[PDB]
Amino acid sequence: MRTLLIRYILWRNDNDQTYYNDDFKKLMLLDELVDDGDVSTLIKNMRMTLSDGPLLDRLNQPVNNIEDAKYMIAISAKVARDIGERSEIRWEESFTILFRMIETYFDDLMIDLY
Amino acid sequence: MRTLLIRYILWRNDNDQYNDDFKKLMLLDELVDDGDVSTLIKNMRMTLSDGPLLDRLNQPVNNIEDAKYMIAISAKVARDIGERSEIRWEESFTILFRMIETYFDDLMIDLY
Repeated sequence: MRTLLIRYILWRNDNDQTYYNDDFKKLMLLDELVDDGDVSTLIKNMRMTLSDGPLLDRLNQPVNNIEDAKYMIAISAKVARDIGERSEIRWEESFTILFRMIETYFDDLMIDLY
Repeated sequence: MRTLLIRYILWRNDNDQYNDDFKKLMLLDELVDDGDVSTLIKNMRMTLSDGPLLDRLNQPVNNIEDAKYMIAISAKVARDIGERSEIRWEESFTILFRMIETYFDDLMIDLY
């Protein structure tokens, strides 16, 4: 699940068809869980501060259920999409936090998605 | 370069499936002796951890050739450890990129 998620988020950032996988379609359905106004706000702040800081702060918030985890995947995905490929983000730091929160739900997320 | 490298190492581990980019990166494999990888894999298995890999990656990088080796050692370990291996790859990337980040520009030039 770790690999698939790293791959999906990076793909959401550059949208390189060379690195596309069919398991991304199911993950993309989680986008409905995130309001675009929240993303707009988050992106604006990232740009305001010239950092991944605001993203990392959002990812550092508690995950108490699978729906919380699904949201975190989707917020990462939409931020990755909207921030642009030129964006010099140390993605591994975001993955560190994301997986620290969602890791436990991997098995159940695998079930819920496939 | 960060993205390409994350993609290459993960691909080396398990085959997602193809571009020219990975071909150039694969040429760096000659820099790493397979006996060193065999040893590293053996230790990882002995300890049931990425610990030995992380220890290798935490060693100093003083030139581009040092950086090229680190990419290749990561690649061959990724290959030889197997897909089933529950490795927190992001921790390896954290250390790898902490060492090699400065060389990204020159590595981009040297490879393409």
